[PDB]
Formats: sequence, C-alpha cells, structure tokens
Amino acid sequence: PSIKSGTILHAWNWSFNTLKHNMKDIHDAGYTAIQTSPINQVKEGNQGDKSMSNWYWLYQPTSYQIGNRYLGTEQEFKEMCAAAEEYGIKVIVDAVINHTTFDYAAISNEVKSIPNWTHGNTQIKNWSDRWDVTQNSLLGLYDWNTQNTQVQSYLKRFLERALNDGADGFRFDAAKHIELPDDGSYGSQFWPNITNTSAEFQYGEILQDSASRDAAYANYMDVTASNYGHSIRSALKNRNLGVSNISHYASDVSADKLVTWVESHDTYANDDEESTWMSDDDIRLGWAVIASRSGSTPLFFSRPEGGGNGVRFPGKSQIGDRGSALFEDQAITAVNRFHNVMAGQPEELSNPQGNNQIFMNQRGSHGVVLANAGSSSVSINTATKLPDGRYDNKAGAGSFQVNDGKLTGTINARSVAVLYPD
Ligand SMILES: [Ca+2]
Ligand SMILES: [Ca+2]
Ligand SMILES: [Ca+2]
Repeated sequence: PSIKSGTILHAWNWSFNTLKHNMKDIHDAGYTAIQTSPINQVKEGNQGDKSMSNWYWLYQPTSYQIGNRYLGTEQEFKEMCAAAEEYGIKVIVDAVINHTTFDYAAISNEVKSIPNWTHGNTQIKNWSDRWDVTQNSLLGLYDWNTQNTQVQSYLKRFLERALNDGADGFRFDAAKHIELPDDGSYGSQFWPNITNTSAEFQYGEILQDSASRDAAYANYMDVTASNYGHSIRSALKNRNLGVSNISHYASDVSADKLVTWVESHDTYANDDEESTWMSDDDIRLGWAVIASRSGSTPLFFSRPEGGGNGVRFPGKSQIGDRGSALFEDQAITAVNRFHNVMAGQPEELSNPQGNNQIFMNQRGSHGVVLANAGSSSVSINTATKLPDGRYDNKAGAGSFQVNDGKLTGTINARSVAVLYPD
C-alpha cells in the first residue's frame, strides 16, 4: 500500500543506526513508514548532552547540511533508508524549514551567506493575526524569510537532497508559521514551490486554532488533527469511549487528508506534560480507536524507554537509543495489520449495549475492532456483519463467536480485540 494507506511509526530521537538495526522489527510490526527526528545540522546545546530532556535542540537548525550528533551522519541516514527499502519501508523526514536556532552566533556562515535571509527574531504576540504568526518569530527562533526566492531554493535543495538520500516524504515542522499564497499582501509561493518534489507523502504540523487555516493548508499537504488528539485523550482519561465524542475529527479537513495521533512528541516531552500521564494500556486503547479508522493516517509515538504514568524522562536511555518496545506490542501491531488489511473498507463506530466504555469499529463486513476502557471484563453480544464462525483475538488472549449475525464473547478489562477472517 501507499504511505497514506498505512500507519506511521514516529521514531522520535531514534538514531539513524538504531533505526537501521530495528528495521526488520519495524516491518514485522505492520508499519508502512517511519518518521525520523530532524536530520539537519543543529545547535547542540547544553554541551550536546544526550539526556532525553535535551530533545528540543534537534529543532534548532544551524545549517541545512545533513547530519548531527544526536542522530548520526548523512551516510548513516542513507544506509538507514536503504535498509528500510529492503523491507518496503518508506522514510519521512521531519523538515524544520520555518526557522533556525535562536542563537544567531551559532548559525552557520552558509546560512548567513544568503542576502536578507531572515524576518528577524521578534517573538509572535497575537496568535490570531496570520501576519504576526507567519512573519514573526516562534519562541525567538530566527524566522526564515520565505518570500525570498533564494531561501526557497536553499531550503528546497535540502528537501531534494533528502529525497536523493532515500527519503520518501516529509513532516513540515511549524508549517502553520509559513505564509500561503493568499495570506494578504505578504503571501508567497513557498508552499506551492517546496511541495513540488518527488516526495510520495507530505504533511504539515498545523496545530488547530481560530486562525490555523486547516482547510487552506490541506490543499498542499495533509494536516495534523490536533483537536482529535485531545478528544481521544479526554476519552482515555475518563475511560469513556462514547462515539459521540470520538468519531468527529473536530476539523474542516476530511479524514483522507488527515494525520492522526493519540499523543504527539510535543504533548509528551514539553514541560506542560499534557499527555505524559497516560500508561501503555491507555495507548493500546487509544491506538485501537484511531488506527481502526478509515481514511486518516495514524502516527504512533514511540515513548522513551520506561516513560509514562506522568514521568517524561526516567533516565533509562538517551537520545539516539530506541524507544520502548510498545511500538511492537501485540495489541499495537495487531491493530496496525487490521488497519492495513481493511484499507478501502467503510467504518461504523459504536458502543455495544450502550456501554460507552466499549468502543467497536466495524469495517465493511470484513473486520471488527473492540476496545474495553473499563476496569472489568464484559461479555459482548451485539450485531455484526462478520460471517458466522469463530474468531481468535489477534490483539491478545481470548476468542469470540459469530452466530446468526450475533457477535458474542468476553472482552477483558482494559483490553483490545481485533477480529477478521484469515
Ligand atoms: Ca515564518
Ligand atoms: Ca526511500
Ligand atoms: Ca513528570
């Protein structure tokens, strides 16, 4: 299938060499593509220390040469993309092209060689003013002068290089901070131009608000369903998976142009710790919900080894090392495969017997996914289109039966279920 049809593994902070070595496992996990952290040169602050708390330096470019101390060299990136292809895995690169580091003295002469390359570092003030949001600085990070056709070619050359090194797609960091052709009199052809590459798949991080212009960006790339992420999280928090709150994407953009998640690296690693509270079960459950969906493209966030239950960085690994083994959890991968096999099937979300603690998604008449957010097991008995027969839970222990259109079986507490003919 295409990248848009499958699931994506966010290999957050995974070095190029780490990725290359876990490639067979990534494949067996049912992922169609992996997303790396920024691969360009950055300001390796705090003396380049690899403590997981230093994750943010990767978002402070100093040049657009490929390679850095956190992820590895440009050669290792290439080898990584090659090892990925040996398994049909696509590679999506996190492109930070809206800004550079805040430290002007760290910026490379290479960048400074570009005449009038920056809008300055005047921090945004009015997040309701498309002018201030796009033309000024985010957190003090020098804002690229994207209206300058010369910066465009410099940045696009970087993207083209990545594609030549084996990259297959992009994730445009802070995409909401780069003007569109119709943003008043300060608009540019930045997006029309840079999205014109051989990239197979590309989406932009556009966190939603009154001025994010979600639908506008969708014309040039897929977009993030940030609101939906909060909808899911709230559901997980209250152990209430009622479909009246988690079926709508809370966005004007339709599923087919949406990239979804249970949590993002931002909601997890920032000092706000807004999603850090979740446990692995909360993730197995949330992932069952979003990854069972039709159209949208789910992004699985790989957490730091030992991370969760409110603790961001427990110190059991550092930047570069692989994340926890949840990305290849039986429940998680079973759902990945379900997502892949059902591609093209319609969907039907519900809450069996009116119990909102039970999520159910029936895709066409080929497969069903159940999610029990409650702390007690539930003997299900609901309508289904699956052909009569016995179905072993692919996501875990247990089995179910389908007789005369009746789906019966027990779904353990805090558990996921995935059923469909072999
Ligand atoms: Ca900008
Ligand atoms: Ca490739
Ligand atoms: Ca904490």
